[PDB]
Amino acid sequence: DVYAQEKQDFVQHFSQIVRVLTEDEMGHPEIGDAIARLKEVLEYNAIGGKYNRGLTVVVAFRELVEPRKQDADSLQRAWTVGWCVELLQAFFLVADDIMDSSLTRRGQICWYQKPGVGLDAINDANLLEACIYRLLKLYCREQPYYLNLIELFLQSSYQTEIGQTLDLLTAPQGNVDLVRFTEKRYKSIVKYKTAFYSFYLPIAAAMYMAGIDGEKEHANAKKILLEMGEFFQIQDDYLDLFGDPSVTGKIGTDIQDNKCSWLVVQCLQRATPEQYQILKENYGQKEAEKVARVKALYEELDLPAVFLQYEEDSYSHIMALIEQYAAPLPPAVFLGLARKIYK
Amino acid sequence: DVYAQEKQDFVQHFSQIVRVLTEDEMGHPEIGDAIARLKEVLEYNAIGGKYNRGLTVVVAFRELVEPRKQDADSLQRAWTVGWCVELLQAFFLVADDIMDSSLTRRGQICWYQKPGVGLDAINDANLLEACIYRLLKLYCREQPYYLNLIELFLQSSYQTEIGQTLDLLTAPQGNVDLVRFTEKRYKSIVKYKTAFYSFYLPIAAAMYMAGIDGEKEHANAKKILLEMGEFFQIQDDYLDLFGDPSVTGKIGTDIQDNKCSWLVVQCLQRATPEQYQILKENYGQKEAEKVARVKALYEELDLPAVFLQYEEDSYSHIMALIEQYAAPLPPAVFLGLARKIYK
Ligand SMILES: O=P(O)(O)C(O)(Cn1ccnc1)P(=O)(O)O
Ligand SMILES: O=P(O)(O)C(O)(Cn1ccnc1)P(=O)(O)O
Ligand SMILES: [Zn+2]
Ligand SMILES: [Zn+2]
Ligand SMILES: [Zn+2]
Ligand SMILES: [Zn+2]
Ligand SMILES: [Zn+2]
Ligand SMILES: [Zn+2]
Repeated sequence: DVYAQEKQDFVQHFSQIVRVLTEDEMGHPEIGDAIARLKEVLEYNAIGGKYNRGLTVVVAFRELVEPRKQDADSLQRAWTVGWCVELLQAFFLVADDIMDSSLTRRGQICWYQKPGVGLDAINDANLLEACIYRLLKLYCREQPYYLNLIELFLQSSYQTEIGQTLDLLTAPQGNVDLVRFTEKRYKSIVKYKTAFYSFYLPIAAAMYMAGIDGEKEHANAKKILLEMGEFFQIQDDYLDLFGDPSVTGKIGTDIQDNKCSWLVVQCLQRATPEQYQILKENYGQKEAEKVARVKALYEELDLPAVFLQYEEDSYSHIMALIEQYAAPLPPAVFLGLARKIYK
Repeated sequence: DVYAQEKQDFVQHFSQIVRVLTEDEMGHPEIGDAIARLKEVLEYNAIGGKYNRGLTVVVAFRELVEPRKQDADSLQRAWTVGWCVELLQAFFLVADDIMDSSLTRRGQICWYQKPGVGLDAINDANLLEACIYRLLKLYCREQPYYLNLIELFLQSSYQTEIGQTLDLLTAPQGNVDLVRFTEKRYKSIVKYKTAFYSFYLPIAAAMYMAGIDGEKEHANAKKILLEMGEFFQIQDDYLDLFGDPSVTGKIGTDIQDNKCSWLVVQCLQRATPEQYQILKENYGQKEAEKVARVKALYEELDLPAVFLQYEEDSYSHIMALIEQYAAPLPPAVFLGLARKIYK
């Protein structure tokens, strides 16, 4: 709702983002071809998603900053920082798709799978990251929260990369051991690989723009946001297998990639010794028939019902956390976010 | 000389860099496996080179900062920033080796070619980059030049990535057109992909630590340093084919990769129509025999003599630039650097 009434404004300002990231180098004709490539990278990879993470920055900003302080300049900066969060995302996702050997994202073929792109997409990804800091300097350098934002974005990237490292270490290709796939290990992975950048980052950014820089306030917001992020990633794992491809926009690879998925973790907690063997002999392999066998095992253990039940309980737990930790922040800030990810 | 008498101190402090990048997360046991991987990545990729770029930060710092200001804390920060420059390098080189499909670097197999690593090396690279900003905050946050350094390192990364984009765009695999390989195009590529981070970055960092933040001083230093960087990359292209592998530490790939090399550019300027055809039909292809044919064409046009002559003239041109632009900085600063890269 508040998102949907912020969305189209947010999307419309992507053109100025691309304009300014392209004309920032007008005085340097010799890099024209690189700048054109950057434009193409932006348009293929930063556009086409739902922009929920970036919109969260905008929504939270309007709810945290007093209206008489929300001038045209301040709003412009708010949706610039929103787009920076979308760029960070794009940076990680382009690399993630290479490393997960994925095929599609946002209903199109992954950038690196495009003929002519391939592993050059690695440098494309790094450029998207650099754009974040080009925008922060262009729009926010003179602001009191400038350094806070730079550090928030750098820290969030480090955390996410630690998370990705845990994700990849725990999922060695060609090497199946289910013993690694524990609940404790799972929660650590998704905290770092998803929860920080998808949920803490956007709200924290808006907070700093609102002059809310207190360690206590950020720790309290973080209590709620990291838990939401844990649920969001469990939902991402569920949908990787049971989601509707025309809705998700991407083909799942967790089983083939031998991932420490929430699904496989719950399977391990429930499987008989016989079922364990079936999982062991079919998981982490590229063969369609072996993947289908894993999915059948999941459905036979009613993991879809287990997920639906977990989602209800997670929702309740998170609402409890909001009651406890939202103050002094407007509860609407966390509620709007909760509404976006729960049904 | 001044490098060699700074070197072993510099190298010895890598252990503290690795210590502090590993114990910075003592309070977070759950990421132990990621931190161990980071250590392994650091030790395989930041160690084993000559450290000239990092040593330049240290050397320049000692020459720019008054001795009575060079306390134990300030020196420690100087070789921390030196190591940050080495980490930036490692970040770019790990990715560069994937994208150039290289085999060896620093006398060992490329990180990504190691069994068990592969394209996970992409995330490894990003972690090395993040380490830069972790160190800057840990050691320099309270310093007046803190933000100047953060921005210098981010800007240098952006420039280098623009350069890499130009390098890759100009070298489409399977698509040979020699018409793209001009002198004008070449100079632009190496300015951005090498000159900024290898020569401006280190000196600029030391300058900012010395409180030298003037736009005029940096532009003058940059006049000298970008020209040195252009020569250094031409030398890198020369050695890719005519260098001694046990000295260079890496196998060349420029011809196979269809690169806009200084060699191919000079060849194009000199080749008869018949030789042009020979180049056209053998360049940018993986076949050893076709590569050998290109090398023979280069030697037949005495490109090695052309390089040796160019190196002498470049040296003289750069010394002229130092006479003109070094002041108010100690000329030794640029001379020591020139001495390292010329013979
Ligand atoms: O399941 P992943 O963690 O790989 C994913 O959720 C991406 N991601 C990467 C880091 N955090 C999330 P995606 O399913 O979009 O490919
Ligand atoms: O020749 P490249 O530019 O690929 C190289 O010099 C690396 N590099 C990358 C950007 N600047 C320099 P290397 O020969 O070390 O592989
Ligand atoms: Zn993925
Ligand atoms: Zn992934
Ligand atoms: Zn997923
Ligand atoms: Zn290379
Ligand atoms: Zn290269
Ligand atoms: Zn080279």
